[PDB]
Amino acid sequence: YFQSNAMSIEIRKLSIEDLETLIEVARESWKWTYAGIYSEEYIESWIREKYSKEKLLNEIVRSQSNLDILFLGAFADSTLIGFIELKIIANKAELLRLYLKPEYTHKKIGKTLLLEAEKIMKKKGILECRLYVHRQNSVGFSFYYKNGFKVEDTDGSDFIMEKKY
Repeated sequence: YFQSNAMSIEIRKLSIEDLETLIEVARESWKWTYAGIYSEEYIESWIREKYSKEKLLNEIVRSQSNLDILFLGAFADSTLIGFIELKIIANKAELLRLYLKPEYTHKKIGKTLLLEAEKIMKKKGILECRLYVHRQNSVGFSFYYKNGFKVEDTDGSDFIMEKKY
């Protein structure tokens, strides 16, 4: 059935009360996206600047205010286990990050997050979504093509991938 020791798995917008759990979960979304690339030293540092309380708060508020960010969390019985964050400029979107904790890495949850993210974007009118994926990240790359994105270019170390609606 699920193996995630929880009677419900759900997706909703992050609220300002999710802040501290989100910081922990964002900090790992990063050590995994780059565990095979940056040094221990550099990783421990870069998280400070990007996942500060103020920047994550800025992003949750902006998502909550229906402005330039969409920030959904995936929760197992009240526990945050993943998220997806997108920037919305005009009618385009950029998928900035998508993450599930290893213990809950079932492609149906990641797909649920991405799926609810598109339902919200249809209604807002976003017609196009881009994303960046490091070349070694084969799990992401695979997940992405299976859900509709194609390679548009390379940015040195990353595939720029795209999907129109």
